[PDB]
Amino acid sequence: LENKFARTVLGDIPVEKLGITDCHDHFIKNGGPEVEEHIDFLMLNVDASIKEFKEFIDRGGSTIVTMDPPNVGRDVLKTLEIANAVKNLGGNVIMSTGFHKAKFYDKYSSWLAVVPTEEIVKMCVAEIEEGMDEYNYNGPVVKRSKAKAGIIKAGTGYGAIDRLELKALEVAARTSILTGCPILVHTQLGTMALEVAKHLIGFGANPDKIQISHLNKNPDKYYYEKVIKETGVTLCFDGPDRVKYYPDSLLAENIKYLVDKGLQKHITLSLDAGRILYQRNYGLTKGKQTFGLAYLFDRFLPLLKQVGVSKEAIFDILVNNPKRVLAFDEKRNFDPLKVSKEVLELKKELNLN
Repeated sequence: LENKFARTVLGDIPVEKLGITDCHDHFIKNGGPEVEEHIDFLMLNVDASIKEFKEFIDRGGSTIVTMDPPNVGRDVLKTLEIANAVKNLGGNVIMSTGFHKAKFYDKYSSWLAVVPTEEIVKMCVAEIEEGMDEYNYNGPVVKRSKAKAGIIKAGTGYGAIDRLELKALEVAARTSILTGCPILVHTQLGTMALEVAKHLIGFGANPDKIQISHLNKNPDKYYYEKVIKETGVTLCFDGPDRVKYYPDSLLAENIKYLVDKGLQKHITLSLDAGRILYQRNYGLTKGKQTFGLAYLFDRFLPLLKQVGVSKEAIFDILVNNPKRVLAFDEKRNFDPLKVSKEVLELKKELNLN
């Protein structure tokens, strides 16, 4: 037997326990830069989150990966309350270390800008292998939870990879290489996905460990296919019930295209419900009827069957693919001399060395 594990906030589990997995979601977003953009990004209700998680499990789901990097909204303590409330129902929660896109960090004075890459990797490795900081790397005082992170995030901005984002991708790659952890990268409007994949692989990261999210905001089925085929990474889509970007139908038809091209093993799904009105129970706390996690099962997955995606492809998308991409690799040494020439050259051009 393979005997691979994933790292949840409650401990390492066999990847076979992951079950149906929402690969990019949120429950608690406790302040941070996002809240500056809009009050709706503030999400602080443990009871509402647990109720929403229970509706997810009620429909057949088991695992949620809450992708909040330490400095952008993450709350270890509250998320651990949620995890503990569902564990005996088969619920699992994986949390993240790492960084969001550069726009969320002060480019002059943030620790991302200023602290040498190597010291940052040590802090990310520590969240994966010792415990996440309950103060979320907000400052010089650290108080580690017994809960560990099970994945590392990075993010890129619109139509461009910033020099600090390339630095954060190097952090993600190195941490992943050293700990075996998986990586998920947020792209802005689904831009630069091909390049994000190329650079992470150029640093030495294993493409089987890599998800790139938000491609649904660049609804280009040819590009999706190009990314999967040239790099081997996995695309994590959100998009259901985000009509202000694109209708559900477009994502379903693009997925159907990829499945028809034989690429069903390279697709994961998520709701990325990272605003307060994007969950049903939260919506209720604001006096509103809204959709949340149940909608994946009640509405989106049936639309997928309707446009011609098989139940077997869906089983890969919800179960087999997460079981592959969230599994820890064996630990490796990081060798800076094996970094690809294309990456080294780009670091030089971006004044990163």
